[PDB]
Amino acid sequence: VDMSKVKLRIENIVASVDLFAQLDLEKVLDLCPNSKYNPEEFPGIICHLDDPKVALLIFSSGKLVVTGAKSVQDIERAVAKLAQKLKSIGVKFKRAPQIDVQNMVFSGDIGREFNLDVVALTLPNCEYEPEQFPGVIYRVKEPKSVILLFSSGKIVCSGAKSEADAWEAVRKLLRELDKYGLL
Amino acid sequence: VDMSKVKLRIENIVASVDLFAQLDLEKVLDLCPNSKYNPEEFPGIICHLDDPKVALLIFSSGKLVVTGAKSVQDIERAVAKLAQKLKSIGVKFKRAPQIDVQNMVFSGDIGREFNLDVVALTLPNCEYEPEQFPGVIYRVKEPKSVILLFSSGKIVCSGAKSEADAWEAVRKLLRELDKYGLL
Repeated sequence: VDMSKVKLRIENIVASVDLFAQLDLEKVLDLCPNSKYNPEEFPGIICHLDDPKVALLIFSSGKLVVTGAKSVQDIERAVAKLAQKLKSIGVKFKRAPQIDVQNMVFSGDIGREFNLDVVALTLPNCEYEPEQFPGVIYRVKEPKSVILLFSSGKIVCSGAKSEADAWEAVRKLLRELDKYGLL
Repeated sequence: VDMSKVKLRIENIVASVDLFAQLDLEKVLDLCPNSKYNPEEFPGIICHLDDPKVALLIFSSGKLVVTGAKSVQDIERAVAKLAQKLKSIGVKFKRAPQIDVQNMVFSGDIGREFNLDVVALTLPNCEYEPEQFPGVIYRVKEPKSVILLFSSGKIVCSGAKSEADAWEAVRKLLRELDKYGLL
């Protein structure tokens, strides 16, 4: 495999956060501009931070989800800025926030165009039903991740909680494509 | 609303073709510049034409699948190219080849980054399972198409069989995003 043209760029990081502090979403709403709380729509509230541009799915449990983050820094700055705002309304947290990367999505380009039908016909563990979903879905077992391969050669890797794992996932795909004379 | 920043480019056109003449794939194989033929796994010959660079999945029924085409011209030429090759091996064709565009995949960009978690919580009907598949799936009923939206704003429209329908699909996606204040 010629990794030289393979690019992978973090597109998004979603982190599961635990503030360890039950929250009164009705109050939390105050901290979130234009945020609305409709429990019959979504049990939490979508808190939009402008800096970093992130949206937090804040739950009453104090557990939240940092979404729309481009970096681990966004997540950190977000959880912090949030907890700041929370104390600014009287929240005292039982513990330190348990921040965990839930998922990372990397968009990429493996370097070359592919005939998805051929890849799908050739490649053993891949899914391909273009009408229903564009691209060839390649699910990696280790690490658990999924690569969406497009005929353009652009790929989108998700499921991985680290860039290294994403890269390995991409490496495994290329390896598999290679193994099946698809590169 | 604003289609000025929406870029859509054909990525693939797949056509179903019925040469209406039974093909002896054993003989057909020599017609292919390159072919993958493993009858045991896949019944059709994976016929790689250099020009157009397209792969025809040639079945003995005379039905083909033109894959990896980026234009209707490619499709047309590949089918005529195969047809002529088949003629050169005594394949006579009673009927006119029936070529039907089965799918077009357009890659694109709607010119706005998105928070798919929010989009997904917000859009009335889209699919979003990032650990299972990257991007948000937005299915259009009319025209029946599927747009996969990425946080980058990059989209991949599939299912349409017309570029106009793809654009209209993308338009519907946008009109929807707009309706939900996601634009």
